[PDB]
Amino acid sequence: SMSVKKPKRDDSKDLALCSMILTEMETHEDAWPFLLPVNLKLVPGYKKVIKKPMDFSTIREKLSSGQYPNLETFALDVRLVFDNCETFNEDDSDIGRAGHNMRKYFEKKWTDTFK
Repeated sequence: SMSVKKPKRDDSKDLALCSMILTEMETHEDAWPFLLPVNLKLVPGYKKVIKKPMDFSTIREKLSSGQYPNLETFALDVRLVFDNCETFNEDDSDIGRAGHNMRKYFEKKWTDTFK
């Protein structure tokens, strides 16, 4: 509350460390469904169904231009990519399995870097 604060956690490296995680997600062999925005002209149903499209290149641009206020808003966009994927793709598909794999990969790096 006013003039009463928990000890200051050092967040000075968070930007660099989120960048590193994102590089590791970008270079994963199962990243291909997520590297670029889904083409809303060429994929019937995507525009109407997926209210907030997100992809790795959009996260990279946001990160590089100071549009994440803190490390949690970064994680929310990464998770959005996988939530969207699960919304639109059957589990038993190459893309469906890719999303599950990448979400696991992300959540481990997140825990090991920050928790």
